[PDB]
Amino acid sequence: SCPVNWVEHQDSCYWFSHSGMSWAEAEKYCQLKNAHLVVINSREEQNFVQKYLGSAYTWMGLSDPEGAWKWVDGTDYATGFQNWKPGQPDDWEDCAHFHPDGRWNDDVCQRPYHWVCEAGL
Ligand SMILES: [Ca+2]
Repeated sequence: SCPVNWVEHQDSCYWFSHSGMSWAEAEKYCQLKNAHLVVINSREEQNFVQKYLGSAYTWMGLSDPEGAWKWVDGTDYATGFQNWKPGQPDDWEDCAHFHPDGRWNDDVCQRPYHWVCEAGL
């Protein structure tokens, strides 16, 4: 089972913020909750996470520190699930966020966007 205010799907617990923070501060917040910024491993996981998104741009655990996209937990990016908006990312420090429709885009990591934490059960 998951902590109160988190939602369960398969082997993960998810928490959706109601306020915004820079990408790195969001990652620190999730780490302190024994979690990480969400890593989208599959279409099924994408579909679950996206229905809880609000209208705010929302960080995921994907960033481009040295001209290579990397998931925060070391999940392989190039062979992994991707759900970019068409033509995106077009400017690749850069961090990935969800649009309200669940598709991904990039912006600078300082923006105070909402975020999602993901933890084990
Ligand atoms: Ca995941």
